[PDB]
Amino acid sequence: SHEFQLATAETWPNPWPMYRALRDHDPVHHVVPPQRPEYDYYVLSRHADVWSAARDHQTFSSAQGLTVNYGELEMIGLHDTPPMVMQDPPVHTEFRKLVSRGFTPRQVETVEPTVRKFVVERLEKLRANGGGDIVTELFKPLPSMVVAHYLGVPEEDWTQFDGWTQAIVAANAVGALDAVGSMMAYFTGLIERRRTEPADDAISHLVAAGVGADGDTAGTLSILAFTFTMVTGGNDTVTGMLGGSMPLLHRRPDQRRLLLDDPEGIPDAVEELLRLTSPVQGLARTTTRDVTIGDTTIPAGRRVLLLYGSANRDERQYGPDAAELDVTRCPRNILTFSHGAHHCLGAAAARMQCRVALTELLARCPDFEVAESRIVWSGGSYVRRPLSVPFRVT
Ligand code: HEM
Ligand SMILES: Cc1cccc(-n2cnc3cc(N)ccc32)c1
Ligand SMILES: Cc1cccc(-n2cnc3cc(N)ccc32)c1
Repeated sequence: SHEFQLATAETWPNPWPMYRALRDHDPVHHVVPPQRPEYDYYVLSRHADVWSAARDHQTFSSAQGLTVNYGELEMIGLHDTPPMVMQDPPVHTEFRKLVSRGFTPRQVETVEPTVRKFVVERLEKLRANGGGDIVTELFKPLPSMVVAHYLGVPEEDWTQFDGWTQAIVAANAVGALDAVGSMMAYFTGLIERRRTEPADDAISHLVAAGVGADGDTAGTLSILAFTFTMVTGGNDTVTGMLGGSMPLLHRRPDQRRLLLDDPEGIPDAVEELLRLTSPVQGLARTTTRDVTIGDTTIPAGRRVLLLYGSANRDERQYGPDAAELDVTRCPRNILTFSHGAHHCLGAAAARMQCRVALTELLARCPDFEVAESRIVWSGGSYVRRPLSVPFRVT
């Protein structure tokens, strides 16, 4: 089908033609749900439009939620203490500044050897077995460790934390109350510990900066909400980037050759992979005012879906071969991590995981096969990530 529809597991394999029909025939597309016309919204599919809308937080607000579903915020119950991804400046600004102190090059550097060790352990197990599900065996568990590092969770608690994490990620995709409470109990304790035993992580930095201090319960709640932002945004996305890259590389032995002969091209290749997999394929904003883009006016008070996945595939920005893998492209201004105030804090961490995974895959498992038609995609309309990638190595 080329007709716009929110994605499902069944339609994640090939959304590209429908994006292309939008970009070409209706770049400011009005969706009026036949069974709910009251809940009409707009969809932006071109790079220029998505890039500007993402930046323009004044016109395009995150404060009412990030889906196309009106009433999202009250329905999930996030009004009183909304996460940072659903705050606009100026409210968003100070917290972002404080938590950013936990997202510097040092933090990505300190976890990289741990990432590499794990990737190696799992890839070697897979090789010995002649393959297995690279998602289950590696692409799922890996990002949970990195989120744990950024939250300053002691390594000894990573297994318990990964349990809560997998429950939450599953419940959140398309429901995890024990996990939510375990996590909220664990972090209440960790926060208290960081008051006297601070490290260089985001939670420590927030505590050291006084968030939650002196009976400031709102401050403490905001740290808890942040842990949820980290778990719900830092796992499934990475798994989509890693798993989604597998078919792309498999079908292009010429592109793998480029990197096998020149492993220094791997960082640029990671950017091209982030462009094409765009794990966050779309997120919404709410207009705060009428805005006209070309011949269409979007009324104030409507949701607008920013199709990052389409923007990243826009021939107007990347040329008529936008749909193809070119590891030497060095694509600029990709939308994979958004743009503006909310630009992904975990961008460097995600890039590092991709670089390490790709590097080791090519060194350890270069003769590998993936059956694309056997990949199973997660449900949910915003993030594209596989639940299973059947993987064989010779
Ligand atoms: C390839 C994987 C990832 C992708 C595609 C991704 C994408 C994004 C996007 C699109 C946003 C902004 C959402 C919006 O437009 O409203 C965002 C925000 C955020 N991401 Fe990621 N992300 C990834 C990995 C991670 C990781 C690993 C972490 C943690 C280590 C992380 C932490 C965050 C945080 C804390 C925010 C909120 C920033 C703010 O609202 O100011 N992300 N991410
Ligand atoms: C205190 C608290 C409790 C429960 C959930 C959250 N929470 C914060 N950001 C969230 C994002 C998603 N997608 C889901 C739940 C979230 C926060
Ligand atoms: C808390 C919340 C609520 C709703 C959507 C998202 N969301 C969508 N793409 C995301 C990517 C990251 N890294 C983090 C959150 C994301 C997050």
